[PDB]
Amino acid sequence: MGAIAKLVAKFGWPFIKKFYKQIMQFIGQGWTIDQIEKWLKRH
Repeated sequence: MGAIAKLVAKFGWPFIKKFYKQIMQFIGQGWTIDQIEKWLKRH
């Protein structure tokens, strides 16, 4: 719970759970907070 929040703050629980397998993966890969926020951008 360090980088996930930075993304959830905009996405949310019901939004992050939709692709938690991909989102949570980015963090573990070393993707910046903007990488995900931009990669998804509320798709």
